[PDB]
Amino acid sequence: NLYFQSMSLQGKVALVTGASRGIGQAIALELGRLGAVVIGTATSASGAEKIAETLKANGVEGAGLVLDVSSDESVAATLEHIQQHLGQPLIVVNNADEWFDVVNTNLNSLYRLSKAVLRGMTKARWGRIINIGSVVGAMGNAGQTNYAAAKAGLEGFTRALAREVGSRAITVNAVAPGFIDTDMTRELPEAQREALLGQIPLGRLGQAEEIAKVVGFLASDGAAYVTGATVPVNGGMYMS
Amino acid sequence: HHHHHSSNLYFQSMSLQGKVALVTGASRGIGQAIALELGRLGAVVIGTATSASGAEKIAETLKANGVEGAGLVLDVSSDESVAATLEHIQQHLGQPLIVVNNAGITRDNLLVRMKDDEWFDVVNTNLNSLYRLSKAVLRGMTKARWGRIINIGSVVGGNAGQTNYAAAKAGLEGFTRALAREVGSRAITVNAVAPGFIDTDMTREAQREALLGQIPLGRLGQAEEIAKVVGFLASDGAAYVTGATVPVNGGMYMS
Amino acid sequence: QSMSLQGKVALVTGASRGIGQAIALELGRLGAVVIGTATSASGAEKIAETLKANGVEGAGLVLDVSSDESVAATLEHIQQHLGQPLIVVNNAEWFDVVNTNLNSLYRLSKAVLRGMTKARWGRIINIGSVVGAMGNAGQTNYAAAKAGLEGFTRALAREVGSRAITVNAVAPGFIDTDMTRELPEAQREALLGQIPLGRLGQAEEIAKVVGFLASDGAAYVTGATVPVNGGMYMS
Amino acid sequence: LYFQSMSLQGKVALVTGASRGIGQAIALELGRLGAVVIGTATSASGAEKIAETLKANGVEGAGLVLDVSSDESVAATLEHIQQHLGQPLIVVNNAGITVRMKDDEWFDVVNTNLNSLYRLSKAVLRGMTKARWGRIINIGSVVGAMGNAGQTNYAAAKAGLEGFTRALAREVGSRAITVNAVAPGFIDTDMTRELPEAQREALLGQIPLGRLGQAEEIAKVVGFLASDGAAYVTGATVPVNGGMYMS
Ligand SMILES: COc1ccccc1NC(=O)N1CCCc2ccccc21
Ligand SMILES: COc1ccccc1NC(=O)N1CCCc2ccccc21
Repeated sequence: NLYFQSMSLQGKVALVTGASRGIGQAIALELGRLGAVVIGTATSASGAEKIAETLKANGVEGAGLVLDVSSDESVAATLEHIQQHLGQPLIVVNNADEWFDVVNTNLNSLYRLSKAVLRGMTKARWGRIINIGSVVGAMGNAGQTNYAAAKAGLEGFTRALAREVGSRAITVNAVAPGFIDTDMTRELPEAQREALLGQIPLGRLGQAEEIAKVVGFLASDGAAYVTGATVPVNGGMYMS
Repeated sequence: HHHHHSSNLYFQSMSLQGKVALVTGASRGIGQAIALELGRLGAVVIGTATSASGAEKIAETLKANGVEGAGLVLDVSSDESVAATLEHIQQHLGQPLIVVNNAGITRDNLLVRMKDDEWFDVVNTNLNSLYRLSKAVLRGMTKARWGRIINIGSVVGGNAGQTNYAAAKAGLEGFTRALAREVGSRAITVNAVAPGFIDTDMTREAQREALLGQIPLGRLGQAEEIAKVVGFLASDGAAYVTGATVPVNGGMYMS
Repeated sequence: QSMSLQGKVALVTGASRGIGQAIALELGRLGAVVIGTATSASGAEKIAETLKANGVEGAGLVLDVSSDESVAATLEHIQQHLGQPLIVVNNAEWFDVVNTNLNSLYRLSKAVLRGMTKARWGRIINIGSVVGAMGNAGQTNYAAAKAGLEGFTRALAREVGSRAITVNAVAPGFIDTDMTRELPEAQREALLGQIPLGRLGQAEEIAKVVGFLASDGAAYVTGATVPVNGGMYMS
Repeated sequence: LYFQSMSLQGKVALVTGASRGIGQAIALELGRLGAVVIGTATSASGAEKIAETLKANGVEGAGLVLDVSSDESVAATLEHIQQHLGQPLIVVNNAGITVRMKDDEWFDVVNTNLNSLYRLSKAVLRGMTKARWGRIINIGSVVGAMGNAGQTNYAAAKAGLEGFTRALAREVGSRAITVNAVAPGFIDTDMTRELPEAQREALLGQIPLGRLGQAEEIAKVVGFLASDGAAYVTGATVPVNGGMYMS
């Protein structure tokens, strides 16, 4: 029995918002790889369709749905639709001067969705909520301001919610990417990329998959005592 | 008085692929659990203790659980003990590329040498031991261009307990982050795990029920729940995580 | 007198009692013209009375920081009759509470920034909430509010720095006020046990920090949250 | 007798590392506020310069030779101050041991520094304990280089200092001794002055205030921390960095 525990997710339903591209897509595939039934979502019908195509292409059971996390109606309706056709999602991954509005809107959406999925986790007496922070999204001071503020909001939010729902054996954690190989870093020249790399002790951009593996671990039974945590996944580049 | 006690299925969990792992403080509790989890994942595990009987218990446990490796005597406060043990491991087993520092300078170690007992002396001596051992294992990780160093914080024990616990945690976070920066370019990750209140032979002493009230999950953590995190940090999937301190405390945060 | 605020106009919200009152008096003591605010006309009148009683020039006003109209109107009133306030002190379901609070900081801060921008000088100082609430809910709400305030203050500081406007915060621990003075003896005794100084802080001890942050000597301090808690750190 | 907000009349203050820059500024600010100031250096010429400056600015006190790495130097200097001046109840630790800098240097520097804080702090606590009043104030090191090594070393030093200051504050609180820290960012020094026009202008871009801090701006904070008005502040690290936060 030493070599035999689940670190797998057979029998679980997972909702991953923002799953059509990059980090979200990678998360969807990693959870599927681990045996979950995955519902990935996008804000558009073509994005939802791409998700279903990808899942099937990689042999993952589940679906692609349209979801707008800013809308109570969209949230309520989508969950009803998942409950009827697939079951309650017990693993939920929120991937979906301006800094204030962005961060405030983001955190209101986490709260809206998190609240909505908690009834079913409460009823199962088990759950995993995992919040994905935003990747370093611009090179100057505005980028650092926005990135740091978003991270701080996410850390405080995640910690509070973890406290609120702990007695129900629901964990609530966050993953805080640094510079990841996605479309903002892809659009810098070789010289600027290598200069950014000089701030990163590992000397390379992170892969989407490297975010997904952490999320996969946080979703497992082995991470059951981890809650209210924000795991930084940034190759050693710390910016706050 | 022997100080070196060594010890057809293919398990899907064996991702640590014959890698050699050194886990200090492995005779008991969290350390023992870490040794077993790394073995479960297919590493060759060298667990250490400060005594020959502890080293023997480690070898006995490893064999009992089907893990290849050994139990050794190691004093992390001593340059000689460190140098010698590593040379011994290199000759007989290979270079350890996964290193887990769980062995902490006790209060009672300093006290026998007649240096002071205060938070300062404890934390300073502890962090000097992490540095000593970490430096020693870095030559072989540098040469392999791969490595994992993972530092285990101390479990929660009045105000003196809170002072010492909080100072130790802050030292560990700053230390781990700095060392991660220093060795990053070599694809060596350096991380920490910060336990909260964990079920060990020390805990079970009304106070229990009060303590649990500070823990959102309403229960003590299991040694195994620490070990799983350490195991993940050691994996290829945690390759972009470095300089991090993962708290494993059921939601109880004490600064 | 490097601590002089002679010639400056200061707006201190929530000034009719406790920490807010103490802040209003400390800034006046340092020579500012102080406009203190409350949510009611009788509160505004108490503020004017107190100021006069302590020899401080300024006024008491009614202000609801949850309302764009109240904010706009009050600033217009102050600008006409007193001048632009260049020192602003914000003293006035965890989710809804913290979110609403931080929306109010933003609303007011934005509003006063036009005049600080035009003067190319400013001080914004945000006061966190005091410890003295029951159980886990009290700790949850307190910790979330503190983290929001730290992140908010740091971001805003970054946004407005180039204009020589500093933005800082003060994070009180267990302070002697009308809200804590009659907490049950068991919670009070527990709180004291967690405090290395072994005493509750005074309102004045918060006010002195705010006063220093408002001075020219604190000009290179920005985006900081100064904890004022006798050594009790709660996260 | 007298009673004022920022007055340090009647207090004796020990400021280590006082012969130049931030330390010198701190010594003068405390003197300005009425303290008797003992400033220290590691050399006789540095001690001389301190006495000369104090007298030039009308501050009572002295300049002493002190090696904070040495128990004997620490013991002896405190004896000397106790005999001739009185017990120092305000103590400001600015004295840190400063192809010259890589990212591996952090350990030895920070370890040596924090051992010296502890040594000195312990030594001055007997007199503060007996007076049932005290101020210990630790000064962090200024951002000391432009690359990753500079950030590594600076961040490590800041973290050590935060943890240290907070723990010591907890240990000595019941005695009405406060223990705080000041964490400078980029301050106007010979390290910022050496660097070319392009590097200077780039550096300032990381600082929201768009300028280097002055030594005096650090000294004003220290002065406030030393006052009776800061009596409920303890275990705090006040960052003084114009909005540039690196950890
Ligand atoms: C928070 O650090 C401490 C608090 C109380 C006692 C000792 C320490 N720190 C300490 O001994 N080291 C070891 C020396 C370099 C260092 C660098 C970053 C963090 C910790 C440390
Ligand atoms: C940690 O902060 C929170 C905890 C619980 C709910 C909301 C928040 N944060 C929050 O409302 N804002 C306001 C929105 C911009 C923001 C930026 C940095 C830190 C906090 C916040």
